[PDB]
Amino acid sequence: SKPQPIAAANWKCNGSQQSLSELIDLFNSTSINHDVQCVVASTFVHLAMTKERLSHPKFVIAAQNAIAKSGAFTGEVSLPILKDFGVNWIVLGHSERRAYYGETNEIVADKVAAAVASGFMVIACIGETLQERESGRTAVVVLTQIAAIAKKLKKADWAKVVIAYEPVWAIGTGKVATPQQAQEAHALIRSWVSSKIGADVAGELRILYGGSVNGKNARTLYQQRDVNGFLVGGASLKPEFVDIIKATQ
Amino acid sequence: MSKPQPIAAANWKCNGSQQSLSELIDLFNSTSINHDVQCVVASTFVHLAMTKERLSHPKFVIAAQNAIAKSGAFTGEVSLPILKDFGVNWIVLGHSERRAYYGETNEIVADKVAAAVASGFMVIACIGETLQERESGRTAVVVLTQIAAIAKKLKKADWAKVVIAYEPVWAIGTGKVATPQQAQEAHALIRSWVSSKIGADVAGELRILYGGSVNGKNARTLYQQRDVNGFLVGGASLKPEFVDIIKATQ
Repeated sequence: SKPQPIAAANWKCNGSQQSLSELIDLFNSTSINHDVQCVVASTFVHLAMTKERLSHPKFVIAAQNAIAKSGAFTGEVSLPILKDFGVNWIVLGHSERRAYYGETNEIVADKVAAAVASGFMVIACIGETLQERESGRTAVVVLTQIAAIAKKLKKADWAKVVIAYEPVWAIGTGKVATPQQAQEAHALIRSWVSSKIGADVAGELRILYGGSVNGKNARTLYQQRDVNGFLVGGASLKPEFVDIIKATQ
Repeated sequence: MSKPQPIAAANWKCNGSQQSLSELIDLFNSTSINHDVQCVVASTFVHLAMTKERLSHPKFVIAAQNAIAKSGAFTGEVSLPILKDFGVNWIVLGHSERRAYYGETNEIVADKVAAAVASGFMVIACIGETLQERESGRTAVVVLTQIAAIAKKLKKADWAKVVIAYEPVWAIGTGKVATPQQAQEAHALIRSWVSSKIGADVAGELRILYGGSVNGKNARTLYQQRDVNGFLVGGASLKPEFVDIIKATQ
């Protein structure tokens, strides 16, 4: 099966003009032989330079967050502005936003619906914490997270959605996630989609692993039947990202 | 003191199109500004590049509408270090919208301000009381408390990089109207507070901007007020009328 995989770089709140230009030079000189969607999500400030310097056709740029409408919201950026600016991809509901910025399942769901409605390709993040994992609550939590989003879309909307599974429980907790655990979580997600939305949708849906990925463990990870790529953190700001992209063949 | 250099700051908020902003910047570049005035344009993060490249009027500087103190694992946000790297030296912090919708408390605002000043930025720090606080005769306590929070984190010398913006939150979208007298009154209390706690030298040089509802028709009367040193403009800043606002600071 395997739908087209995605290798998304989440630069988070980082980068210098010098540092990012160098990485982008690296990326533009990289030979990519397979069918893969590479995505670079830089901070808002760097969207301009990225759009101008990244010429590799296998790459697309995306934003790391947004609000649904323009208006009196000092400091924020809305979908319309992004769209006007030529951005067609966006990452929403990232664990960091859910944890530090008050984004609940419902707000995340509203942002996604708005994004899809506006023509964006969306990378919607989901994942359970240590506590929820240890109490055997993974299925309940993740499925609830996904149901929220689903509640707002039409079957056809799924074509623009990408699900990113973040093992929040394994991030900064001292716990290590295994490729098997990742696969288990992805399968649970896909099964749900198949049963609640449709097998056609489920068969085409890309589900990315958003845990700790590096050049060393990426291939092992992509090998699993339900892993369709990665939403990478730290490694994405390094040349090693190329290795990660290569691991999706 | 005679009045310090005034500031006319445009807070574009979450708005703008490449086309619309381009026209506006064209307008601004073609405007003659005779007096000593610092003009500031705070666009969304996305539009900083284009603003920085097209705004050539020597009287204008660009600014960000918000930031976090450090870089790191904070998806969606922008840090001071990044803005600095990008050549942005001015920033608006603690806006009422951020305080109301995005969890910014006096202390969070204070930390941001301090980090900003330490990084070499000129900061426009926003303060202001709500309807409820106003009606209960609590204006002085509230605004004074907000400023003290900021003050607790700076040293005398740091004040040279701070600009206070007074937002009459109680008059914003509440159906109430602020008058030039109420504005002057709020600004005067702030100044006296600075004079007493920080120093008179600091107080005479400190710019205190008015951030309520300002337009081309009421700007002049507001600027006339002894303690008003300029404006932090909302909706009118996305319009040609912003030019009238700048001229009123003469």
